[PDB]
Amino acid sequence: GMEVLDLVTGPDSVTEIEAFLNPRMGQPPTPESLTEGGQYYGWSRGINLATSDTEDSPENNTLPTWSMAKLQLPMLNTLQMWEAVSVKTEVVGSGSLLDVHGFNKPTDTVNTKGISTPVEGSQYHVFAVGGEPLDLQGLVTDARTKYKEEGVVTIKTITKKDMVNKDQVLNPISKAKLDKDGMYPVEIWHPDPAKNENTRYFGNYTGGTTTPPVLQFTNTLTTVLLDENGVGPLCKGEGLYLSCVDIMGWRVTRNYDVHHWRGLPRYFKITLRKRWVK
Amino acid sequence: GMEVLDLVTGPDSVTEIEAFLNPRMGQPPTPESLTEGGQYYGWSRGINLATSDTEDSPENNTLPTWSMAKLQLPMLNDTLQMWEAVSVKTEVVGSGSLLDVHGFNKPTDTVNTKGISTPVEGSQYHVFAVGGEPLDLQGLVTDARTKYKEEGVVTIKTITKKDMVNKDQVLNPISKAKLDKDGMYPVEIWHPDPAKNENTRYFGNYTGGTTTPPVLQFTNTLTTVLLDENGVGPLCKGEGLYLSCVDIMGWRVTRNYDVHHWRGLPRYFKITLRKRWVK
Amino acid sequence: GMEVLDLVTGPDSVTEIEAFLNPRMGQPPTPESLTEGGQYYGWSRGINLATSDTEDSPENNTLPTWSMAKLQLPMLNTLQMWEAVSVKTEVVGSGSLLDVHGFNKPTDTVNTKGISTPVEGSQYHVFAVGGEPLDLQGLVTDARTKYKEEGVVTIKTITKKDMVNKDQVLNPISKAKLDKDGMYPVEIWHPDPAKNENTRYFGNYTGGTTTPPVLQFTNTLTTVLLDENGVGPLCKGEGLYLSCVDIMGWRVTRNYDVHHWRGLPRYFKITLRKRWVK
Amino acid sequence: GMEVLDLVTGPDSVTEIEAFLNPRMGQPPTPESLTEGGQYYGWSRGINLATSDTEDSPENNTLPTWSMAKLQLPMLNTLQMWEAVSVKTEVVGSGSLLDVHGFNKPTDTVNTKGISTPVEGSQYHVFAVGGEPLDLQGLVTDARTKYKEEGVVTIKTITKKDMVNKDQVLNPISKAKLDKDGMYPVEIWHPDPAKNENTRYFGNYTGGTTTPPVLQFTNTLTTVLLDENGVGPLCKGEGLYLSCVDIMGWRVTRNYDVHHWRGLPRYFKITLRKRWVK
Amino acid sequence: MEVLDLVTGPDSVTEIEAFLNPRMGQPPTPESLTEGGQYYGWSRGINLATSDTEDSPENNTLPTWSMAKLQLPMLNEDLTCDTLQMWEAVSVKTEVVGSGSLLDVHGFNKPTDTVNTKGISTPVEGSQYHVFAVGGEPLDLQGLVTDARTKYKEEGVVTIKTITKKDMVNKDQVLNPISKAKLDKDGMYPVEIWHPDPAKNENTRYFGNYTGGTTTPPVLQFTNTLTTVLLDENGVGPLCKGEGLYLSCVDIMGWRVTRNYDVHHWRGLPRYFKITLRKRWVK
Repeated sequence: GMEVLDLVTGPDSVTEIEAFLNPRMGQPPTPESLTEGGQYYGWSRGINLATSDTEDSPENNTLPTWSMAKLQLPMLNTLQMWEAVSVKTEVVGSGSLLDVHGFNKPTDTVNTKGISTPVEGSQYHVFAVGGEPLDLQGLVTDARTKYKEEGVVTIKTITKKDMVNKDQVLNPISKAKLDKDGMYPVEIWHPDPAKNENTRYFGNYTGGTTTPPVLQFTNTLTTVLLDENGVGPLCKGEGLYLSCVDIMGWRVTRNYDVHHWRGLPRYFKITLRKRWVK
Repeated sequence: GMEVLDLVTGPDSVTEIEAFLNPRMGQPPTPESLTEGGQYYGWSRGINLATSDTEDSPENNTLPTWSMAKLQLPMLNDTLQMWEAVSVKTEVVGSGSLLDVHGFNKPTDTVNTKGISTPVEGSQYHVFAVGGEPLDLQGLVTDARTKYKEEGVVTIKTITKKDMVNKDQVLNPISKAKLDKDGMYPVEIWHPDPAKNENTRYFGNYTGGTTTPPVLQFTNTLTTVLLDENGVGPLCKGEGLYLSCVDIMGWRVTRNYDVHHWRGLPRYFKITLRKRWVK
Repeated sequence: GMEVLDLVTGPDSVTEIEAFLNPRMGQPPTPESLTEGGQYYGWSRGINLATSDTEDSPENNTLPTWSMAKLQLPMLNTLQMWEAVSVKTEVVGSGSLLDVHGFNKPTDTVNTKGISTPVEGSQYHVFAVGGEPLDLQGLVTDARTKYKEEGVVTIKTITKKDMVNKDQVLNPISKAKLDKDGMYPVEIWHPDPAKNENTRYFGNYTGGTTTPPVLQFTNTLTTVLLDENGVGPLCKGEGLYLSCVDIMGWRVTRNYDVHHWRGLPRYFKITLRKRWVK
Repeated sequence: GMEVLDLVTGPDSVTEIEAFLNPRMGQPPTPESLTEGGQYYGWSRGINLATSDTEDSPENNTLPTWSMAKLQLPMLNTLQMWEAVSVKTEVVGSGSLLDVHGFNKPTDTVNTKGISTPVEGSQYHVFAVGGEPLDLQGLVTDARTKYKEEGVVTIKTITKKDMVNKDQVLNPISKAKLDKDGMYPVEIWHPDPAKNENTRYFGNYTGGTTTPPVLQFTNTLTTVLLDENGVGPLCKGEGLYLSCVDIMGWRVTRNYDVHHWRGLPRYFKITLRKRWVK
Repeated sequence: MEVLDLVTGPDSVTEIEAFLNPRMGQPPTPESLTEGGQYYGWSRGINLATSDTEDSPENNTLPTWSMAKLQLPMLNEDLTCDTLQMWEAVSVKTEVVGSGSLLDVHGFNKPTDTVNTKGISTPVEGSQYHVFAVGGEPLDLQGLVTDARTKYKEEGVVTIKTITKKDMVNKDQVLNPISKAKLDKDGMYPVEIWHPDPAKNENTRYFGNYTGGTTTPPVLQFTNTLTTVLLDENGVGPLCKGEGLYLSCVDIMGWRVTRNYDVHHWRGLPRYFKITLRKRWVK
């Protein structure tokens, strides 16, 4: 159904669905143990640095990846399709960053006093709602970065060849789809503006090392998903795709300034309506 | 109860109510004595730091908590009526007090112990809500290993009767509560729950950092509309109106080992309500 | 007249009045001599600090206070009242902060070179227009602060009793009216949102120690004073009240980092119309 | 032309005029030689500081002044007058601040390495369009400042008397008109909000010492000059007055941190229409 | 040229897309990641003046304008016809792609813990410059420099001297109307020299912003939901002369800083354009 017709009316013609996507900062959800690694859930493991200009081998659990979920919608089948009309979305838990009583690098390092330095630095917030996987365009800081072959999907996973210098700019060969949760690094894979005809995405980036994190939250804000012609994302095979990443910055430890990324979960409440298509 | 009909007209069909909620930064309102602890009212007590990666036990009087009040509305009740909250004028009062730079805080010139008394700076957090039932809360913490006190505060373990788990550092749907007591629910634990709160409107913002300048605006000319996309405001169950807030401006820092004290300010609410026919 | 009726028409039914309010930062307008203290006019005197946690005695001339003026309107008397419809207001003189050639603490303290550090830090801008004095609510940093009994109006002035711990939050007992220029400290007295039914006020605060000052100015911006029912402040006994404070930050001297508050004057042009009342 | 009537229609009833105003930061346009001082054109000369609290004698070529031009409109003469309807204005050249390869104070002063520090600090942008000279109100940081008598127009030029302490706040005696380019210091002379009935002005100030400069530029933005009654500035004797100042901050040299103000030129394109007047 | 009605019928509206890669200083070739290709997307190390009178920046340290000319379908069989058709640019969706890549703080840049050579690899920070333009002819440029004494290379960059055949004059540090050019070549016009000319560009829309400083956090937004309208105050978009559509941009994110003498390299990001065009009758 490529030709969009009238809205469907009658019993059950509109539905609301909700979901939360937890962040994928590097430590997986398991093991759950708060001694054996689970204490880092919601965070990355300690960022490991390159050893030379030609030896940059980041560990998978130090690389934040995209969150995604595919939600199955009520069975439907001139055919009908589910059309995503609007979304209320919220990043939850910023108040938790008011914990300045922990064991991070303290504000008075001479005397080991003050407060536990709160999360600060680079921030990245993107969400998307669509009727098929988010289309991704690869672009990296360094085409020489030696990403692991297993456990992450990177440009080489797709091309079966090493990255080239064009991958540090826009190389149309380096494309993928966001089809797995916690696998696609956000430092590699960006929303592709040349595709995503059936997805809406919204992103912002704020960089720096000690930048104050900023966040707003309210249950009163609706994001309209209709395009310029009044048509929202159309859900292929009754599948709805949610994608996001919400990085708040890093915490810094008392030992060699080890940094850990902090991510927060995102709530989605999507309103959908049935649409006649041909 | 559930089905929303026409607006009620006639004598006393609209009312305005006002309240102020004082901040709950850690030191309680009593003792009142300015030498026995009352001098910290409006502030937290000095923030105490973890002693290791596995030993983090913050004292309750160092943890800002939610402010809340339940206000009783005029009695009501062929068919039923409910009070509907239409709009609110809200204001955080007292930012001018932060222009006191003549006190005994850590001074700006630490070479000569001179300059000015460093004003309140750092992390800031402002949330308010108005609803017809308690604000629904979702728990989420920095560290599921934090040893919150088991007395005098409501934490995740209070609700679940079990220790926190690693999922409590992200979204764990088991870890939920209702904001039903003033000065009891820490803001570093309990967040507005976007999966509930159908009958409350909430508005929040967070700005982090350690030395960030505090910013605030105030005017008596701004109205916040509380009507939803269908033109319906919060409906007050059992004629109860719930106000919730927290307004953290940052910390002051003392001259002794950089002890930080949170500063909070009071929030004014003036709520306009109308009677609604319901079925 | 509590009941508001129709607008009055005919000759001289609309009037426009203008005024400027000079800042009240601590040094009075006199003595005028530029060697006897007049050189500090527009500024506070050097901020003096507490000597202990229990001994905080700020000098009056170090405390910025509210500016205010009561303007008399044309005689009038179903009666008529003057109704304030709108105001054009502007803070004048921000360009003067571009003087970085004076004798302030220099930007290179190592060598005593560079430029004279410009005014920076905490900023506070409030104005109000009303038909009666601005209603004030007291709230202080420290209820133990030992304000002078003479020369400033403080909480103790009103209550005849020492401040209490509730005065560090909202204590409804601690209220006053802005009825005198250069007397009510801005670190004590705030617009009262529980009153001021017949006044409109607009305030903003930006804190910190070295924060860059920011200001906009134009003669093209009108502030509407009408409430949600289309009614502006009604001038009791044909008196119009103007209130403000405009703090730009501090300058810092070359001697023990002594700080002086800087304030700027505010212009008001108020449009008023006659209103029938009963 | 006190009473404003209908718009004039017919051939040549609307006109557009354009101009650029170069900045007046302190070094005059001549000498042109890049070894005789011409290399400082667009900049001030090195800011010279006071030698004590009572000895502040800034050199004229260290003080940015207002730019202005009077443009002659087509001859006209119930009479007709030119009415300025709107202006498109832009500050040109912010990209030049991306030169970080010069000999300014370097970013690493420990090793004398890094990049040439770009222009930073206090910024001031004002423009005005009017039918007569911009009305100015004097206000200074320090009434004791010993401005040169020749080569700048200062408060003493107007009053024939030394500045008074009231000149540090609003002194209504201290007024002038912007009638000469490169002569009225911006640290003294501000748009007068109590006059300028026939001019629109728009100003902003951002202070500090190392503040990042910010600028936007586009050819798609129109500033409407009509007042609340739908009347723009009326050009007396067919003269159109343009006034501006656009300070981007300072560069800092490698010798004693000497600062030089940087200004940029401003483009104006003004649309005017003929108006019947009586 | 007099602008008449919109043309209707099959194929009267079209959308075209393009990406422009940044031109920060290292050219796209050599492609080898050991011979210079590893710097593509970046400048080479910024080299500094050696005195107040000796400022000779290398070409590969100077970011230049990106541009592309797109050729649209021919509309007019006979240009002597009284009424003709032109392509009119109505709107553009534009996006700067790849800000997420700046979240790589695991490389070999100057580290944040300089005592121990630990912490994180300092991310890109500092001065930022974002400009894009869409027009029916080349972007008109106005020259203006920091220093008229700067000794730009004569070969490899188009500078004021390239145009005038004479050394820069002191007026080139402000607005000198003699110092004008057109953006007619990609990767050649330095952005520290050449600015959109507000006195021309009647048939182009440009949008620019500058944020300065040395350690300023970079900020960027991106969405596929934002349309930039290109119609002027009369409802007319850029009209494509000889069916040529010109895209111009620069998108500087700041610098990375190396572990060797704090050497800085500019970082740029590519820009996507999707332009909606419609046929317009003209005479």
